[PDB]
Amino acid sequence: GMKYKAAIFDMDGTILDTSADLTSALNYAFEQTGHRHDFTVEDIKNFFGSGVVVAVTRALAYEAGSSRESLVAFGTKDEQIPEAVTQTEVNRVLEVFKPYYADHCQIKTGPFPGILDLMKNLRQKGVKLAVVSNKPNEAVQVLVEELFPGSFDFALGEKSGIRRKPAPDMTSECVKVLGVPRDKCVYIGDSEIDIQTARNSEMDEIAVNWGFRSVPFLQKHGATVIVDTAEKLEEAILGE
Ligand SMILES: [Cl-]
Ligand code: NA
Repeated sequence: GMKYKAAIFDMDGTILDTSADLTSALNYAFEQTGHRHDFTVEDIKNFFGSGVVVAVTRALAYEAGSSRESLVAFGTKDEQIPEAVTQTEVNRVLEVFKPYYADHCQIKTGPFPGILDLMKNLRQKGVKLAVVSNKPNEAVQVLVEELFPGSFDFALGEKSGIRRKPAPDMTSECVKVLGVPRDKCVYIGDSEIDIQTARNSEMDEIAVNWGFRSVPFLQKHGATVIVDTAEKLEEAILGE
């Protein structure tokens, strides 16, 4: 048999090392709109995961003095968004950030060590491969085409009018195309949103430690299999 006939990957922090380009683009957008613009890569790892609206909302709150802890619940029913932060301002920053990022998403960005080999090896073992990401779709499509041509059976990022992860909708779009039962799918990602997306899609999940959340964070948030190399991730997907 096969443990999993389909492996569905998040992009940021999982298959692509994106934090530098995200940082540069966020700081550009902030500067262009009159805000502080000295965010670090570590800041960006706390902002992204839940889509660009939540990411900019988090970044604006952080500029306003919010703790890193407080940012986690942004995008959830328990969010405590400071009165300093408005969606109107979020949208004004995004107007610069989205196109800038799209045009600058492949400067420092590449695959993590081992990932190209992983994809080759999994396809050789007959596993279907997909990307489902909260990165805007336009940037997802460019990156897959340039860095992973012919690798994926399906690739989708966030689009207006379709719910972001951890709603099941985007992964259900993937499941439909791949034609694999959910019990033969595994979702692979670096955050709590990936943990939730898997559960909401009635499939198993593997967490990676080379992305935007720490191991103690992932454990706190319900990760059960956590791997720290691409080889170990291959073994997890194959059940070896
Ligand atoms: Cl995101
Ligand atoms: Na991610």
